[PDB]
Amino acid sequence: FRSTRWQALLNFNTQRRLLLTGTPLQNNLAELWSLLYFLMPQTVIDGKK
DNA sequence: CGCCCTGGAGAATCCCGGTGCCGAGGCCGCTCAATTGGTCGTAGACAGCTCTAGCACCGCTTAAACGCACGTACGCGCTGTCCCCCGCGTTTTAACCGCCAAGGGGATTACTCCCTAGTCTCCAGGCACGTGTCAGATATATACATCCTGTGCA
Repeated sequence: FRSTRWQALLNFNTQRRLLLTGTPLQNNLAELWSLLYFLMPQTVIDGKK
């Protein structure tokens, strides 16, 4: 989430997003919630609830 | 046989939109030195008076400025040479980010004493000034010292 290319790709003009990945990690919910953030920005910052 | 003038080509530039991005300025919260007045004592302008070097000048007395004539030699124009850095393509490194997060010491702000010096005061003495005296530079007697002249001679 703290990387620069994170916010670099967020402001582009698109009506849809498609993520192609092999597999994410099981634990470390921060990166899972991060991919969920970059999917669409409807998610709050609370992953610990 | 080889050079100015023309034409084709190429690319570097100018200028006009076109959309994302961020700090200039506005707005507010706040807050502290400017403002107003009074007090107080103090140097600056106004004469006052004085005194002293600048001013304008006159006339010897050399001394640089100048006009010119000659001249010769280096600044300059021209020419041949050659070599060194620019233009460009290919190689090689510096720096940014991603990972993966922690502290660290030094200027800042606030508080806190404490003691060196401003201010006032009086006592003393020391260097700017007047005068004594020798050093150096100056102008003049002087005892010979070198031509000139009577002058006597062989």
